[PDB]
Amino acid sequence: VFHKIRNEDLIFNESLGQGTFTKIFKGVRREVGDYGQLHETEVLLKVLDKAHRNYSESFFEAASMMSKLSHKHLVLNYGVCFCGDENILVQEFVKFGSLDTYLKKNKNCINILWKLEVAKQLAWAMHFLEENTLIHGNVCAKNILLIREEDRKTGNPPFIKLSDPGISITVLPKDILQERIPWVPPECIENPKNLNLATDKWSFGTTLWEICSGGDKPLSALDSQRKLQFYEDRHQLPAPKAAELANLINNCMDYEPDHRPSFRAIIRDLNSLF
Ligand SMILES: Cc1ccsc1CN(C)Cc1nc(N)nc(Nc2ccccc2)n1
Repeated sequence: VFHKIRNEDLIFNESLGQGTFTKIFKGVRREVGDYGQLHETEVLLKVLDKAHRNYSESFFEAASMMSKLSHKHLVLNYGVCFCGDENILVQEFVKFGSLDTYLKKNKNCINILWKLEVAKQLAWAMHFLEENTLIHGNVCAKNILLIREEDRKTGNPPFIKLSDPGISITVLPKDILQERIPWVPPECIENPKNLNLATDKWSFGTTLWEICSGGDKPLSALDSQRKLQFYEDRHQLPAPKAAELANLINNCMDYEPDHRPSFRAIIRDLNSLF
């Protein structure tokens, strides 16, 4: 169970945008830290309306279950504020933010070896989740959080974490799932009860496309109905700008869920692109 954080100890300072039935802020948590030291810690706050009770329960159960698994590539959630009519996730503030925005701000002036390192780190996160049989369900480049930029002098790569899962596609409205094509795989559009570990392999492919397309969104020109039809017609994504990951994307975006390769196999493939 998440640590409870008092509303009194949270300051809200900036409105940052919106997720799926969430409102996002930057703020400050006043906390007693290690050694009893008082810290004012920058935090990312995700606010759910308690009136959307089913969405809130799904969101916080998903965040809590994944935060039980401490991992270098999984975002740190500090706890939850049951803040009256709203429930608030208090998450670490990642310095460089979402990867899709980062790639746009840097005009896709990143090389293929940087892309490979990010892809490997995500695959290692996904392998850990697979070993724990924990479905994420919302893998995408906006949910790749850049902790550190590369440092050419030390040779250190960029370093990422995967964000929390959000509301489950098993409870979201069908129209939201359709807007999330081609991250949500064809079997889950057909029936959201088809959610499975295989879901994340498909979404990982779509996320590799994003990484290799400088933060562009695939199928952005298609409305919900044309995206539903895109799956009816069994189409695949176009090859990305950086074509080096084209094969891996196609192998992951397999319309047969049982044919999508394991994360361990994906890691081996990424390693061999060298
Ligand atoms: C921020 C946001 C907007 C819509 S969704 C969402 C949350 N998340 C997907 C992105 C995120 N998560 C975490 N934990 N930290 C950050 N840092 C950050 C934020 C803004 C600028 C620079 C850095 N960004």
